[PDB]
Amino acid sequence: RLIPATLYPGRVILSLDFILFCLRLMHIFTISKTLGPKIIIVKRMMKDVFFFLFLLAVWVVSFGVAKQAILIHNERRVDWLFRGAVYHSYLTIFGQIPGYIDGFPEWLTVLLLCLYLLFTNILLLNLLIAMFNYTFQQVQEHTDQIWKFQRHDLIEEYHGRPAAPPPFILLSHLQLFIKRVVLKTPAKRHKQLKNKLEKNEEAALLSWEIYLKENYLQNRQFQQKQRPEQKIED
Amino acid sequence: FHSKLQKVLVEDPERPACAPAAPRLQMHHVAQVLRELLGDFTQPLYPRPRHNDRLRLLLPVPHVKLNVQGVSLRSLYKRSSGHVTFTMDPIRDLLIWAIVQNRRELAGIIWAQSQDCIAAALACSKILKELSKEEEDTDSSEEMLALAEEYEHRAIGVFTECYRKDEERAQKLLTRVSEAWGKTTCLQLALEAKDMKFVSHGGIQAFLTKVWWGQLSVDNGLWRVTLCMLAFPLLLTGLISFREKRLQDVGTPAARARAFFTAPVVVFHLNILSYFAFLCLFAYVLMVDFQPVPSWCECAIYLWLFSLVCEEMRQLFYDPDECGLMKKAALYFSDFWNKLDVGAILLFVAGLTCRLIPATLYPGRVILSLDFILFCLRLMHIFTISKTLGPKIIIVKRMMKDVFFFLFLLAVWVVSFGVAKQAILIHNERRVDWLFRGAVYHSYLTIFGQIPGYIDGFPEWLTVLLLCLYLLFTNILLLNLLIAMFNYTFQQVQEHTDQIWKFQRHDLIEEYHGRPAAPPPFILLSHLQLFIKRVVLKTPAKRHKQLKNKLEKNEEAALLSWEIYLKENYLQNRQFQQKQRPEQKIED
Amino acid sequence: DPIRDLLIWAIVQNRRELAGIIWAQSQDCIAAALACSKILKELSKEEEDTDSSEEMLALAEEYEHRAIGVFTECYRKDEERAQKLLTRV
Repeated sequence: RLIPATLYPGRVILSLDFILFCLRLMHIFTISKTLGPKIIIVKRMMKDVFFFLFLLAVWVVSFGVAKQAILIHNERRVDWLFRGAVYHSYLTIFGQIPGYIDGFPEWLTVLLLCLYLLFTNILLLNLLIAMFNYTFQQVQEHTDQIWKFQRHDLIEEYHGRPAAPPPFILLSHLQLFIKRVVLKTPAKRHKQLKNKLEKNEEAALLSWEIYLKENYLQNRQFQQKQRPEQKIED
Repeated sequence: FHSKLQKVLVEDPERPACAPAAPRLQMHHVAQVLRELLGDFTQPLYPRPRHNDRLRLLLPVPHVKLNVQGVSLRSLYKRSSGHVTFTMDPIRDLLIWAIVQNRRELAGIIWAQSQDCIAAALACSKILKELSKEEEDTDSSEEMLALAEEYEHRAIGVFTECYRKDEERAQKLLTRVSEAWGKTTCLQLALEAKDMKFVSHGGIQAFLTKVWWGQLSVDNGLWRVTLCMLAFPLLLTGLISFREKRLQDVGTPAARARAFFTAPVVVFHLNILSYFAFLCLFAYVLMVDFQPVPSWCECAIYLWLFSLVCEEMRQLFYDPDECGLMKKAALYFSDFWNKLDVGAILLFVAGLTCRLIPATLYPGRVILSLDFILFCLRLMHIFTISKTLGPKIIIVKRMMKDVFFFLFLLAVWVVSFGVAKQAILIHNERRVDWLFRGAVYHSYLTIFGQIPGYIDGFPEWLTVLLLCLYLLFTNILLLNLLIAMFNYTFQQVQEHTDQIWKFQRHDLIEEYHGRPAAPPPFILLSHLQLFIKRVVLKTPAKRHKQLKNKLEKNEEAALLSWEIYLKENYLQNRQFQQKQRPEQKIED
Repeated sequence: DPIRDLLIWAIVQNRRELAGIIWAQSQDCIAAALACSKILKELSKEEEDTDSSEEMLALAEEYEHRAIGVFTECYRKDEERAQKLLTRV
């Protein structure tokens, strides 16, 4: 953008930069039980996303070239010859098919279009259904509780954050900026757990969970004594 | 197998092959039936040669003065040979004797004194499969196979303990010298012993991830090495660390480059990406160079396949038998994948003849275009390399024929509506071989989005009804129930398809451990390297670019004591955990 | 602390039974269970190469299991007191 001769690059680069902030948002928006663990799931696909890219997209090529091979097409110009050979191929997968243009070589055109879409819409989609259901059911007893683990990070961050909105968060920025010039030490406040406990009130507790500890271990060895295989070997 | 001792008695009977009288069995008779029981390997296992020819000993053939089979090296000839005893192994020969009489308990006991305790466990299980393969017909073949499984299970356990302690010593123990059962150091035994259990267990594919990733490193993935192909000056920086660089042995650019060259990972991508560019060349010779004359680019498509069929010749003649031409060729023909590669060659020839005839340039325009699609399926056969990729192509091994079944299921069911759609509406678009277009071509295109709704449209309610009626049978039954036919098939054979891919992954590893470091552009230099070597050395015994591990007797002794200690240690622990099964504590 | 220092001494010599016994006299009984399990992972993380790293990690799991149980009983009785017990000085 600083170079006026490259305004179109400045038109496109920031547009692509828009898409990085929303994925960062899903990193931040991993907050809800219906949302969080299922983004812990996509932690398993971010690299698997790329694997299925060069799986499905490279397999797109084996038909994108073959579709225009037999039919006589003549739509071409500099860098739009690519359009009439490749762009009009993937658009046919999801609905935009120039049937009045792509149409003796008709039976083979029907055969190949029937042949190839069975390999995508059945194998690479419907068997991908199988590659997804079991992966959901296998690591769910991890992805739920490990999200219970990583949910804390946002909780400390907002337990390590002032109450000023980003419009006004510069005021909180300058609040410590004017505080470091009069207090040159990072020991002003620990906006954190910082729980103070007295010795005596902790004593009335400590006796209690030691009572609870030997109580619970008595019950724990009791339930261990309830395992019938000791009553087999006794 | 006793009946097989009778057959081998008559395989070389008294008169024709063992000219003296011979209705009584011998020990080289057992050796020559172990010849067929296991593979084409080095099988000492006995003093087979004429020093101890155990094939003709009933008529008074004289002493060593003949040495054609005369056996008097140890003592005098008294219809015997003397103390020419085991010479290799007392106890695991007893192990063969226990299992050939269907004595399972005795074999289990005498395994505890066997010297091998790993390769014996694989080899015996293979022989057990051979016994079930040949003839049992009930009541023992199932339990031969199952007891072969539990010997393989003891092989699992002995590896489990020996890999735990001194894993580097264990991985070099997987490589023995051609001494005990000759070659097949408990790895090539696992090939014909069908061990998708043993090879898919802990450190096996880890060491196989050491021969793959041959010497350099194992940690780095495919993200920063793909930058190492193109950025030639980059390897000198601290981006990736060699094992040479692990000890800072990188002081020579030639060493840093050639050790990189000889790595099977690098030989892989050099053969893959250069061939991948060859597909781009084959597309370019038809996109722009679709000309009836040999241009500067048209001539480049000639001998690339000639540069690769010599590698296929190297596969044909690397270490086969010296007699078999349609004997090892049956191994190639045993797989339909190889016939698919043959079809890839023959379609090129079919389009070559059509191109050679100028009147059939359009056939030459279409046949090679269809031949393009065979190379990419062959690529997926080769590109079965990754854990997210490999086992799921082992899955499509279940669909390649199921692909065809769902072809003539879905496509023939396409017909029951393609004809019915044009039956009622009045259509008039027709000409020679385009009448088919307006009746059939404009039918399947309507399934996936291209619908001439302004053309296909009193007969409107019926048109809505039939289009609603039929698509429920495809998009629901034949797609959504096919979802059910896929999920369970994924979940049922996954405990096979993963480990059997752990099995078949080795084939690429031997092929790139049986490949030079020259790229296919320069692989003709390596072709001529052996072409000029066969005119000065007329023998296939120059190099065995393979495992070929040499082991000294004494250093192997300091090992052998150790895994026998580990064997009785582990079997003590194994019977200990068996003693931990509470049902004995029920019946005690 | 007398006893949970003995707890460190029991686990640094790969004495699992003794550590389990002396846990019953430990003053901490919650943070000791977490901290010791972490040290056990440290021992498996650094070097064991067989026969103990798996069982160091697994026995770290059962100390974490005792941490599960002691929380289970202490959260049941006086859950507000328990939640302030999760904050020590």
